[PDB]
Amino acid sequence: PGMLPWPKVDFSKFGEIEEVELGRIQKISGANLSRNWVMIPHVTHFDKTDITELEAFRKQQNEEAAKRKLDVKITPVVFIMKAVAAALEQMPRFNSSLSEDGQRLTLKKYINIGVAVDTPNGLVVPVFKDVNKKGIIELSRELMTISKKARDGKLTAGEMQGGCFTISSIGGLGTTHFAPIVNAPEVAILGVSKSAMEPVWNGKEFVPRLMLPISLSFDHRVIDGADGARFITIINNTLSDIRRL
Amino acid sequence: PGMLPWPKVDFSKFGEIEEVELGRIQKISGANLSRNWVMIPHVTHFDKTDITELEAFRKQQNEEAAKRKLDVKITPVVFIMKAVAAALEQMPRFNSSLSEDGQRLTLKKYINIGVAVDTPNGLVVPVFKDVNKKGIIELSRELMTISKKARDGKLTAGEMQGGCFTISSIGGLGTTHFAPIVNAPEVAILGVSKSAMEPVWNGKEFVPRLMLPISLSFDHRVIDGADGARFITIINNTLSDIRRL
Amino acid sequence: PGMLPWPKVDFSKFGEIEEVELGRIQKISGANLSRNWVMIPHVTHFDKTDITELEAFRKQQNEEAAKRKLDVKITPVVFIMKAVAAALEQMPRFNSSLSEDGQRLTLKKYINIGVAVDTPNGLVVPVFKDVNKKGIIELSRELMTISKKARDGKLTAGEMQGGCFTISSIGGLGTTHFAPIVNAPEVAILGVSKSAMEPVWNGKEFVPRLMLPISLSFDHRVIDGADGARFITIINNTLSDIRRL
Repeated sequence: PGMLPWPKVDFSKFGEIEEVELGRIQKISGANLSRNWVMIPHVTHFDKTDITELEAFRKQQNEEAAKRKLDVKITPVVFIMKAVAAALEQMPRFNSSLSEDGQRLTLKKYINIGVAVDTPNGLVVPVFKDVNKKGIIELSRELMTISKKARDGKLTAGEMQGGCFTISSIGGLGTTHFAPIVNAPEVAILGVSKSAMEPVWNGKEFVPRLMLPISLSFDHRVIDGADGARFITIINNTLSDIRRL
Repeated sequence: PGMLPWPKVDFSKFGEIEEVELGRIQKISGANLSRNWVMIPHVTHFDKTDITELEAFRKQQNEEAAKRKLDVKITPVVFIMKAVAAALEQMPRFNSSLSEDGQRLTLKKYINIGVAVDTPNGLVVPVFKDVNKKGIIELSRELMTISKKARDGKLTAGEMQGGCFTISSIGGLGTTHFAPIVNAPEVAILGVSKSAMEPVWNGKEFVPRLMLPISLSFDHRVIDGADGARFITIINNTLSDIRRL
Repeated sequence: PGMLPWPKVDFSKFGEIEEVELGRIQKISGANLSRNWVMIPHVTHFDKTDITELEAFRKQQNEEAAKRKLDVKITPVVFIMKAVAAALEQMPRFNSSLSEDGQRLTLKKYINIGVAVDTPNGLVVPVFKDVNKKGIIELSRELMTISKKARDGKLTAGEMQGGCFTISSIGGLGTTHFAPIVNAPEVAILGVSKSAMEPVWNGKEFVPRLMLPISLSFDHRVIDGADGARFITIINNTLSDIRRL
């Protein structure tokens, strides 16, 4: 059966209205999203990762970077970048793009990661190159400089190209979890919500642990439920074990 | 390329079957859902609101009205309506409708909220007008009257029109969270699941708090992840903080 | 409004790539998933079930079976199949298939449940017949036999036919919840994620209980949000109360 038309409602019948045009950016984003939504069968996995010791390590490295006057503040998302990059090395089918006809998968041998950054004009997604080959200090410096560029609205078209995977960390603003949409032509996206201290069973008692909620949405034409579970688990375990750089 | 047709299966070869036609209302709603699903890219945010003090206030107020013979029962969802109405005031992009070509956004000044009400014929969505201009007692009287009209199956078409936003509260029947579908031409819907006592860290120890799980699905063509996080946080904090009316 | 086409990106400008043709099985699977995603408006419910006593009962029964030389190991998923089968008996609208034009619902009087099993070629879903009429021991035998057959790539066409409902349990690989896609022409699917010991309020304190997270995705044209909650609640209550077989 044919599709019903979009509702044609005279909203003025119910009170005052103001009809505004969207910005070109929002029109471009909306068009891309409408395409991706129908072409990409979405599955979303949820998980929680223990970052108690990572956070202690981050604070340690932040004082030791200040003593050396290195001018760098390590933020949690840099660790997530490296964990995602290491996971893309272990399961390379997540580092891929599916052709339009669904018949051919392009496996990428480079690892670039887009990171959503909030601006006075909304979230934009700069792409960072060779994340798997860069350290925490270097990536923190790039993120600071480019996020500044984003807030000042002078981001370059080139600086948003070449992504293999997107991270969208919104926990500084809220949510305990969320289910993002895949940023085509990538096949997966990681959402990050607000960490919370939770009682966690150690086998004999509950102890307080800083738990970070993460989510993974993915193109189900490429990734099945089992591999999605393997992938998010690798990111979980990697983040809960990282204590170098 | 072209979509695979719907599966054709002779179900009678596995056992007894009975083919029934969908009701008149289910056919219309099913046609709307098919349209809304493919043209609205959904993101769903999850959150949990501390309603410990609010529930104590509600019961106290229900006692006050009882021992003064006011014949009004304050249910939790009326507080949710007021918090949503305050959020729609503070973030008016959520109180809007997108045109069918996705080019222009109608910002509504009035605030009417549809509230899912369960009936022997399933969930229906009566619409309550001027929620931002009505108190808790008045809205509770309206809810009592309309829910009976709904449960008795007497709702007119007018009583279901003009919605700006929908609340679907199913926690009385179960779920710890869920991801509802947006009710076009609205751009967001709040889901409400079953509250539970949870241990909540206060900086030194876990204390029991009554936490209410809520969810927000929204039209990603209109709302990005950052604004969705701001919005569900406003609903969260506003709801938790109510001590009046 | 015309749909924007798939992005045309020269990925070789960012680094080395390898283009691989999908296998036939993977092509068909994607085609089936692409159709299901656009024609089924998905809602997903989440829940957690207390399996503390069920697990001690399964462990006790697996010990009795070995001590009685019954030579059968009982896995958690057979209990879930029977709980789903009982839910399908109690809410027969979930045991159904919607017609291609969305106008007519085929109610099924037989109860067959597909169970996702991992293979060298990914998850596949053999179908088990008359789950509501089979005991726990008998279903475990079929599960063991057919799971090995699936891993060997030896499933017959008949062993995949007749499904009424799918259970997809990925908790041995990770996730705390997930949102599966409905396996058309069925109307719902249950996802099962990793169990965890959690603090559960008993009225005056928190006690550790083994909580199993489950999720229910369903065709919203058939099932409304309230019936979805009733259904996941029945599975929850039945699974958390089983002490026989």
